Amino acid sequence: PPHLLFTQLSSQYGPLFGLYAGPHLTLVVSEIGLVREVLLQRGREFAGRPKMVTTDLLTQGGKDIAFADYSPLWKNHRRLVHSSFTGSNKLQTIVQEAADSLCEELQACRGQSSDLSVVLMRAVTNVICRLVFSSSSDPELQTVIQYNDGIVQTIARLKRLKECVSIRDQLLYKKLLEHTPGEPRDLLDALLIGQQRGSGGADDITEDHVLMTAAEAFGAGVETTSTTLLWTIAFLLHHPQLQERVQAELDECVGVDRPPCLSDRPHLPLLDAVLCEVMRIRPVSPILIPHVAMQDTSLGGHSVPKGTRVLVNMWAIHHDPKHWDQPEQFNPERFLEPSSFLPFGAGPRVCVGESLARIELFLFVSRPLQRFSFSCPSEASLPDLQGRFGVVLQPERYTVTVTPRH
Ligand code: HEM
Ligand SMILES: C[C@]12CC[C@H](O)CC1=CC[C@@H]1[C@@H]2CC[C@]2(C)C(c3cccnc3)=CC[C@@H]12
Ligand SMILES: [Hg+2]
Ligand SMILES: [Hg+2]
Ligand SMILES: [Hg+2]
Repeated sequence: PPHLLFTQLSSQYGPLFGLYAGPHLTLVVSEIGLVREVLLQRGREFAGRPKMVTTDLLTQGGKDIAFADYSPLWKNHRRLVHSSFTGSNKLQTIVQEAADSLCEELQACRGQSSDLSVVLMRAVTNVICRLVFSSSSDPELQTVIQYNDGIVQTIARLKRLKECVSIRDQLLYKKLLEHTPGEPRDLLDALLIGQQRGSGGADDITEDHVLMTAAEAFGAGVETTSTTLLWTIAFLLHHPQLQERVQAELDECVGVDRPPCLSDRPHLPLLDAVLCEVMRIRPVSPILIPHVAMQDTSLGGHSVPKGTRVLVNMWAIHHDPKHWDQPEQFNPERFLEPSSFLPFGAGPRVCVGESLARIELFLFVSRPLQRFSFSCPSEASLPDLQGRFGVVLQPERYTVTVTPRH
């Protein structure tokens, strides 16, 4: 796989490669210094994204955030979303009530070598359809899960894809249509408020961008977080001792009861370190979304023509033995104290869900670990740590035994 291939080649040929496709050049960047040039130092010049056709379909031809070109239209559009992610004092609430749902379904499978994934998909999807449309067991969804899995699978291996996006677009359009500038209840509310306001176009966002942003916040919110929960628990199975310590940390500073609040984070540094280790050892995107050069620029000491694509090899920088000790190995300790670590990227294209992901990961990893304990079953393996990329780096299915405290 690309991220392993260019990681291996970096030791002996440079940390910087070039590939040619048509008449457009692609640089691969696999050294911390050079990625900070791309993402920080000269962040703005590399802030373009490419116009593929699969992404077009996904986002109605660059009407989202992640696959849209940097532009005044994009900067105001991002501002709106950012504001918005920020209150959400909210959740907490939203998260904790889904964590209770999740957590109360897990005990219903006590001593069951369940296969936790359907359960986590439903949990995170609740948090998200909720935080975006205030939507809610059930369901139409299968439908959501059904259309999400259809899109992911189509891309994993169209034709089949359009129809799947079309399902999502109509469904979302209905909730967009149905959707108080004082006290917003939804991320979609916030987006319509800001769209309302702007006299733009030309530069203010059409509402389509709302539909697309709402559609993207799903994809991103569910697929990144699901995976990070699946990875987290996978690792805590190969390392039971560490599972105990985090539980011991949780015991000592939160009760055996108090739903861990967001105000407990400074007091729970080993847990935060575990989330940061999970982020490090399995990048959700071992290669970022291509950054495109918005003008003639440079990198290393070399001119980079405008239109050049730049793949950031985040696996390489997070596994670089020059900046990490035994990066293959799993130590949240390596973060125990208070160069190369950018789990959400950096600069103008940094993750927009970073605030949310930190908060959302904390609140129901603390809680599953507060009420439950996760073990490799007797007649199963340990989970396979290699994992598979598309559309994020996720682990293969694994089976896990849950048992509560008492
Ligand atoms: C859970 C762990 C997550 C990690 C580690 C992560 C990491 C990243 C990274 C590395 C980037 C790209 C940086 C770049 O291209 O320059 C990114 C982009 C993005 N992430 Fe995340 N992300 C996570 C979760 C989420 C969530 C939950 C959302 C929900 C909305 C989200 C939305 C986005 C979006 C919209 C972008 C595109 C940013 C842009 O083009 O400016 N991410 N993320
Ligand atoms: C393809 C998918 C997931 C499947 C959806 O059906 C369509 C979709 C829309 C936006 C994509 C998302 C997966 C993760 C993506 C690719 C990304 C992301 C990836 C990792 C971390 N943060 C953000 C932001 C846009 C996100
Ligand atoms: Hg489908
Ligand atoms: Hg505490
Ligand atoms: Hg096992």
